[PDB]
Amino acid sequence: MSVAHVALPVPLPRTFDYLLPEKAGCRVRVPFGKQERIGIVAAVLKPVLDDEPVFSTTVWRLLMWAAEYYHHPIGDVLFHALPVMLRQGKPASATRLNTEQATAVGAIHSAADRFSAWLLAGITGSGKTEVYLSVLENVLAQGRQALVMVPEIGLTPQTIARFRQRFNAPVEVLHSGLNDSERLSAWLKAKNGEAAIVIGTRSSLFTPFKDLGVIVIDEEHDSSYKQQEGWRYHARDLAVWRAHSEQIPIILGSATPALETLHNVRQGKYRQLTLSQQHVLDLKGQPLQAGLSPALISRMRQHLQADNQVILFLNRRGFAPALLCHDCGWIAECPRCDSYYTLHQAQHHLRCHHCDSQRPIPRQCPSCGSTHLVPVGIGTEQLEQALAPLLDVDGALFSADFRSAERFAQLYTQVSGRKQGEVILQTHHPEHPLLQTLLYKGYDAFAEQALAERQTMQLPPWTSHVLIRAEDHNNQQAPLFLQQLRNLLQASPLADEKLWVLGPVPALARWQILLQHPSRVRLQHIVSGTLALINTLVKWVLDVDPIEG
Ligand SMILES: [Zn+2]
Ligand SMILES: [Zn+2]
Repeated sequence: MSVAHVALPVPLPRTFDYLLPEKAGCRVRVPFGKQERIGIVAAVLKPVLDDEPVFSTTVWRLLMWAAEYYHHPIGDVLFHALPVMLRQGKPASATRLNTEQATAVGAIHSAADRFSAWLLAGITGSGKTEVYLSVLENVLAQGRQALVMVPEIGLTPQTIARFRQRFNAPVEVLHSGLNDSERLSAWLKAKNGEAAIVIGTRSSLFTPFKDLGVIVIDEEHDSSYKQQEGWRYHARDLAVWRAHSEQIPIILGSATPALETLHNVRQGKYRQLTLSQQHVLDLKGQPLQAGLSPALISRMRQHLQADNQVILFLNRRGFAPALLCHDCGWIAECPRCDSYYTLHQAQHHLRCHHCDSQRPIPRQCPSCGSTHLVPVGIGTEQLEQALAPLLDVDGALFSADFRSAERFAQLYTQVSGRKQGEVILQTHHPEHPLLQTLLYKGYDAFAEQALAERQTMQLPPWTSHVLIRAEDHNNQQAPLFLQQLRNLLQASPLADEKLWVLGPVPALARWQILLQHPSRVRLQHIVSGTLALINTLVKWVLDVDPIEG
């Protein structure tokens, strides 16, 4: 007896069986209903494209783990990983260094014959790039390949040509401007060991290699590494996973490492290799124009009449604001959980998101009585409408998103080194502890303090998180769905009173629930069991280790 468990590109978390008349990871053409479909054999009844498995051993292992960790259909996951042409069932064929810099290269090179996750931490253009290129030389010397990941926007032809000139070997670049013939042919070149280096973005993570020797991720902290639609994987984590299974080094490069990364360094997980005028304006009691203080505008014009350009920064868009007093600096805090109230002016109430408390919007401040209470964290209201006739550190410090401070610290540290340049911050709380750490001690000091505060609040990366989203035209009832799913999560063996669930709370826009637990592995099992059984079902998607925004 022999029968093949085949995975199909469908949103259902299961394998379909078929018969074998006279291996796993090969593509097959199978009947599916009355039509025909391409599938991939997950393991070995109507009967049934490849000679050899289309995924390498370690890439196959990686995808199998990832599907189960992100709780996404094995079918999608596998077909998402393939070149478009292979999805459709077509054939698999196509007719200088200083002291610090040197030390880094050496350190990595001395452990290059096994797994080792290095954080290359250095201020902007201290030449982290130079380390990448030298480490790659040593790996390419040995005749092993390399994967270089950049953010989506980081594949500039300047960067590309600088690589191409450095290496007398073939470099294969997966930019978004390639067609399907080209993408496939490049995928083959990597698989066959013709391509010494592969440079791409997030999806370049799944490209196969004859002998992969090292992985480089530049701008490790960047958002583009987290896929926001469909299969919500994080390319950085999976790269580190892939490096672990293949037993090769990985280099994570950032001038402003994510706190996740720094935590991993403080613990044994990663090892750090390191490389070596502002005005703070108090908005309190000021007359503002378009949220701008006189002192800023005074400084703006003196830069505009000198014929220079002026950049203003705001807090993305659609994010729900907080409420504070423009005169006295009181902020709307939830009295039960010490957390900032999110303002819902459109529904005429104040709402907590860490717990779920309602409260009316007061038209006067309860701490000093001022009528001047303002919303903070708005720049989608066309600042140009107020600027043509003629920021928001608060938005980052008093957000309902617990990550906002970290995002700001990264921005500020980036733009602090981008003549004599002038940086101006506007805030209602110039003397905020965390802000002060950032401004006077630097990013890593901010991070160390921010990270200890995350432990206090039991937030990531001290805990793991899992979001579950629901969208229903009804606006109501869909939250009942999540309430059903909430209770189904309660009793599942593994509550340990540590599992902490936020009951259905409206998104920062759409409903969702949040799951929290110190153990990553325990929270994966809890989701695995409670998801196994479900019935009704209303949109609904599953986001492990979410970036929220
Ligand atoms: Zn609360
Ligand atoms: Zn007040």
